[PDB]
Amino acid sequence: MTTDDLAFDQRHILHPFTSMTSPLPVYPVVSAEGCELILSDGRRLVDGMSSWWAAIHGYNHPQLNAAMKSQIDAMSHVMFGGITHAPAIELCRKLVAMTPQPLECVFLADSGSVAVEVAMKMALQYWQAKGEARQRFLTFRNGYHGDTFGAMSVCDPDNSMHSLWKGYLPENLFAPAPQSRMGEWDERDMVGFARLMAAHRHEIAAVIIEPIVQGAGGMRMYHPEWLKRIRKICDREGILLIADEIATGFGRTGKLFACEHAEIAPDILCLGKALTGGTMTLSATLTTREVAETISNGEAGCFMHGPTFMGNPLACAAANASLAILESGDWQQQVADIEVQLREQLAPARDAEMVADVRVLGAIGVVETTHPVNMAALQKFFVEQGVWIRPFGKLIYLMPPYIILPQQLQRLTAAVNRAVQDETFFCQ
Amino acid sequence: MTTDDLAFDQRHILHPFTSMTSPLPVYPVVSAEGCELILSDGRRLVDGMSSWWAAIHGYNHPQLNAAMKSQIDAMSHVMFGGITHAPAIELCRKLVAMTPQPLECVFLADSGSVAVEVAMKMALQYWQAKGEARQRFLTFRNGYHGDTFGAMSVCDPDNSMHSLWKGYLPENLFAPAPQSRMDGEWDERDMVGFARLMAAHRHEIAAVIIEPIVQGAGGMRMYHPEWLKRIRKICDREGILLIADEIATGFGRTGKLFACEHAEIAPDILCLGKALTGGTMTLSATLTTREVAETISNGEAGCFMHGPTFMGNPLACAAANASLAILESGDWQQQVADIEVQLREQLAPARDAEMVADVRVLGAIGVVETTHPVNMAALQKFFVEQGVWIRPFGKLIYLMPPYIILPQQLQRLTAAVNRAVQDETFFC
Ligand code: NA
Ligand code: NA
Repeated sequence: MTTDDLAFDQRHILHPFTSMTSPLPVYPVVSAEGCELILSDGRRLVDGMSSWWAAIHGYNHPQLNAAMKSQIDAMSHVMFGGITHAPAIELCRKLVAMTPQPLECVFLADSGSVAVEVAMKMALQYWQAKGEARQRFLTFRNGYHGDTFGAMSVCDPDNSMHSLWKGYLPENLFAPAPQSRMGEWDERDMVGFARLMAAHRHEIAAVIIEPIVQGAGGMRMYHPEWLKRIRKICDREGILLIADEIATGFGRTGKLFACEHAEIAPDILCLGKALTGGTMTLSATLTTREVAETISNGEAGCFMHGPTFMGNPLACAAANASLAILESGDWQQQVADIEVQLREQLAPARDAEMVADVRVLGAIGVVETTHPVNMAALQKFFVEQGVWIRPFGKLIYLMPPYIILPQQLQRLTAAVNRAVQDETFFCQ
Repeated sequence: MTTDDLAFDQRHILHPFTSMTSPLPVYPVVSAEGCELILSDGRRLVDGMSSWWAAIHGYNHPQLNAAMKSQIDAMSHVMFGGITHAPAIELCRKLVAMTPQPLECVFLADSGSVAVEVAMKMALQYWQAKGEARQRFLTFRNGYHGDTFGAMSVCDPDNSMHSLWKGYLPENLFAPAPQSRMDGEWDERDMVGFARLMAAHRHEIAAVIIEPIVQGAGGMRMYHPEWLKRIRKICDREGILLIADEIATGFGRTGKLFACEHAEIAPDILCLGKALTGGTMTLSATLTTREVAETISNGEAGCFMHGPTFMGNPLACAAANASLAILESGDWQQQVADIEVQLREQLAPARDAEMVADVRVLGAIGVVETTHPVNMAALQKFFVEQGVWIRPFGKLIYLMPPYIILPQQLQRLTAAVNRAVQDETFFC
């Protein structure tokens, strides 16, 4: 990559949630291997982010690579309308088997946001078929479910800046963010959620939440008793429960799916990110026979959705290989050890002036700061320390690949602790 | 693939817009090469569909394969937050250069529907930044723009069954479907409906969104280019943004590189997908102007508020680059022109068949509209038996073959279509 390549990127290529008028520096990556990213200048960075949850097995994984190349040799893509193929069948077999018993019907899609849209549409079509006027969703404040319009309608109105779209987005119900920490249960935490359910139980199509960990909305970690109760309340009212595990799925919190922390099963489950081992985009929405059949027996005679690249053989083959790595069970002890090391190594941030809170769960470590980070200065600092850590707002957090070496994880935690010692890298 | 595999697929795997209770047969594909799909059982089928537009270069293309394998060796994926890479830069360079001059800022995404959502959000954020209360979209009937909530809100209300979501979807403006034909003559009576809507709703319209020249999923309609000229001028005069959805028409399918070229106009926002990667895997792009991109970044949010996890996916970008490189030869023009002449000549006899209502051809798109709905299971079996993969829908039996299709292969397709419509056997 030439300097001119970088200049073109700056003036012509949009990046996630960042200004085109006041763009901040981006770092050119040429390749990646193991748990490291390699910059154009040759510098190697220990990846602390897993490219946002997904790369649970790191980069250039020989098994993932071989499975992808082998599927390319057969066919990278063929349409799924009137056609099926081995990669999709193998993936759906695994997904059905590894999730709770009732979840046995799979709708594959391309991205997390679309998977949520699918889940929401399932809930709406389900009630339409039953002849019930139910079009509201009940969710938690500080939640995040994606950027398409349906998903946006259940995201935190504040974090997701709903004022920008006031009048376009449907108005859903937002219960207070769960207070009880992943800590002791306080029954008073339920008063808000209960109030909403009482006033709106008749019109709620589904409850949608991120189980245990609220990611993009604040990297919050709450008590599993919340899920147990929500499941009981939904059962009681006949309301569908949608669990968005696009971030928590596939071992990240210490259990295969975060719903396990409460031994609960949702009616609808959304999966993405780590599904393919972070090699390429793919998502899945699973639901029950009751939901799937009810929908097909309604007026449309089917579930009204079908993306062009649905069931993409290549992505399915990548996901199959990624799931096969997890089948060994090694991730269990890898995450447990990462959790101990995160707890042990981030503890000192509790003595730092710029820190508001420290919390760890599984292979997730979060240092919340008192002031917003200076994105440009702090990103450069991390790069200079030989690590790739991507902060945002008042959060400096780590979600490393499960295969990360202890000395690599240590470089990450040391960098985090050094960043929070004084006001140098803060505000802007 | 065993019969047990096929049973599992039927019981547990949803497919595009089809029942989970009364599913029709799906054919197992094991591989694909050139212009052929290879069924598990060994039968080879000439592909007439390009897996829904996308596979313009066919299957197992050497250049696409090589580019994909090479990228896997470097990195299949890395996050785009704070990072850039060669595949993304090379792809965006190509997209900026090949599209009209004003289109110089690129937002990469995962799927066509997401690209449309991005375009819609760009329009909404644009006006919000300018302090204008514009939230409505003006579109045309028989339009199709994707399956997510925003996209659905601009799809034809009859075809997409908007009654399922009445009360959830925002209510947009729908001008009559364009009547003047691409083969035929311009009738100024065509404009009254659109003019009436614009005059009455000008001040609240954020953007006009249309599929240029060909309305795909909404009826495989082919309308006169004067429409686009007129719309562009009206938008220019009223200060309204024009979104061209070229997710199906892009990259040469209608005889020109982009269908907008037929009217020699450029939109403010351009959506691309399907054939972008040569139909190897999912990827999309939304291009806009500097005026739009900068205005949004100068507003409240300080940026365009979108950023999918797999944004800029290196692997998909490498595939798209290889696909565009093939198109750079200019060869597609002659290929598409030849396909067009053969389609016109060989579908012509179908105009005399009792079961045919209309025959229309444009570029590498050949359509035979019938008087009655086709019998999906029976007609699909017929086509497979003739050694062709043609996927009909409703009253439409259409062809959109890979540009590399041989004349003999194309003849098998047209022969099969003509035979399918000579009597009512495969109808109702
Ligand atoms: Na299951
Ligand atoms: Na351009």
